Amino acid sequence: EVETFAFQAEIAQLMSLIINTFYSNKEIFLRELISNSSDALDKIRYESLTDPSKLDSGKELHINLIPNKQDRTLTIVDTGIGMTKADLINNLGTIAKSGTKAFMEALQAGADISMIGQFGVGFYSAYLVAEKVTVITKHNDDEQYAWESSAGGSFTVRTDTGEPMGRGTKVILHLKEDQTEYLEERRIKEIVKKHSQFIGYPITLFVEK
Ligand SMILES: NC(=S)Nc1ccc(F)c(Cl)c1
Repeated sequence: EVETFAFQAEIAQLMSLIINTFYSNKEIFLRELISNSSDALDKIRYESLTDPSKLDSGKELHINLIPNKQDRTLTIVDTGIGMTKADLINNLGTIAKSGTKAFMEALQAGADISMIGQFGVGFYSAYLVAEKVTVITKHNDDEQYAWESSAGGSFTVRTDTGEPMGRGTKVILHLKEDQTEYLEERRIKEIVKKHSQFIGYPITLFVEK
């Protein structure tokens, strides 16, 4: 049972700008997604200080990057706090409503796309390299959910029937045909070292077989 929702007007406007604007420095998408994973890990880590049972769904706090050349997908897995259904449908879109508006004003005052993280809406930079984004997420207080969008102004949410993750968020980037360089091992390593060297959680790059 799949529910279809319309993006908020400002968010849909940002996604169209991110997809249609000529901008060559696309690698920053990884910095933003990794930074988002780091925030989610900070959150579950801080909650576990006063409530250790919040880690019963998984003690390890890490970030995995999983390129897949046959499916042309790049997956970023974190064991962070995860997202509830209300987050996927309401709360995150409400918070991003104002950050998108501010980011758009700045883009006309001289700012460029690489500053998107300063407005809390870095997640949508995924559409620099992806034609479709799938998010599998599990929060301690909710069921496992699957969020998906190919832009166009709508997204879908459904309960995920696949493999249980215990706790965290899986971001699956279905890459555009011309962005397969982000599936190469030495390219991902160069980007992580350049932009995410100081992330305070272990980042593991799965090599393919
Ligand atoms: N940084 C932001 S606004 N992230 C975000 C918003 C809505 C979503 F459904 C997902 Cl998966 C992520």
